[PDB]
Amino acid sequence: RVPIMYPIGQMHGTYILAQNENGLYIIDQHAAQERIKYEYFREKVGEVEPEVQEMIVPLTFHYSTNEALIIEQHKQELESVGVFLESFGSNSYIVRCHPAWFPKGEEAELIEEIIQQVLDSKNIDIKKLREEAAIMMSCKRHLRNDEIKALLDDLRSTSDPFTCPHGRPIIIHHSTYEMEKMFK
Amino acid sequence: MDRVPIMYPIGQMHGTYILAQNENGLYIIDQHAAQERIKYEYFREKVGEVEPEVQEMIVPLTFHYSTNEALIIEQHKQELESVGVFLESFGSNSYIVRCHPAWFPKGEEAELIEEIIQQVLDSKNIDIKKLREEAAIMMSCKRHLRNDEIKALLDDLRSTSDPFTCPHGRPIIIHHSTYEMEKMFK
Ligand SMILES: [Zn+2]
Ligand SMILES: [Zn+2]
Ligand SMILES: [Zn+2]
Ligand SMILES: [Zn+2]
Repeated sequence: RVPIMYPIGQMHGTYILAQNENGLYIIDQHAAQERIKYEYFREKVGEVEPEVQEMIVPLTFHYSTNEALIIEQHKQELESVGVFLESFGSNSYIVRCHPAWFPKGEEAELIEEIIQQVLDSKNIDIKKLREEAAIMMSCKRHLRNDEIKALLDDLRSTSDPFTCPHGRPIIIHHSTYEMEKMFK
Repeated sequence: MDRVPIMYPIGQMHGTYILAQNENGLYIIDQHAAQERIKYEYFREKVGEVEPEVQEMIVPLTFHYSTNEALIIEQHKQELESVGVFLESFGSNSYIVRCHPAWFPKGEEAELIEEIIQQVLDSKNIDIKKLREEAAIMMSCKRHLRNDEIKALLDDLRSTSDPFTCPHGRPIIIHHSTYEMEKMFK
């Protein structure tokens, strides 16, 4: 957590500069937006029955006898993250629909990316898959002052305003104390 | 040394720090330390000048001393001369100050003149070079800035001999290069 951050400005269209009583905050815009998107998708994937949307271009996949074994093992886990596989023929599946909240235009690559995660873990439970899926979903010109403000406000009210879902810094903070030291 | 490239303002915080940037990255600036450096070189130039525009005072200043101080003060009457302190002796060990350089920090013209004098009285035996410096420093130390003010400050800091360090040895500028920032955010 962190108190209200007041915008100073932005630079190179990459970083936001802000301040409050605790000192100075340098904020990576992109990282901040991953974190904010994550808090959203992590909730969405936790829903038992999400609004569903029928695709326009349905997808097909095909797997080795072994990959299909793993996929049948993880039916419930895959469906719980929004991947609705229907097997037609041998080791082949169609995807006919998905949650309405999947990131538009990247459903195809998301579904295949999630399915690939399961094939790699070989044995994975729902909680871990939900985390992984939401991380994947989260990473699917200069900002206006109103845009900087919404961003600082949204970031502040997430679970971890300091670190992106991939574990990288969102915020470099120079405290009042640290700046006093820096300069004396 | 390498001359810092032009800096562009982002903003300020707490009436204490200036935020700036250019292609090279981010600059965090102690605005007071910056103002010191600027003013220091300005006054260090003036006090090194040969003939300054002098300004008479409405009410001259009076200074009384002992047989020691009046002794020292009368020895350095060319060193306090160039430093801007003009002591006219009328009685025994007694001086009046009619005038002083027009570029003397207003309001505290007297406060300063005494400090320059004090410095002399303290070091006891002190040469031109040291006094000259000490005087410049005293004049430079003698609210939230807008981006226009911030800009003017950045340009002036650039033109100095040492934009990174104040006359007291403390850092003026903390620089994060674009590469170093990318490293910090991995
Ligand atoms: Zn990303
Ligand atoms: Zn990330
Ligand atoms: Zn000062
Ligand atoms: Zn200083």
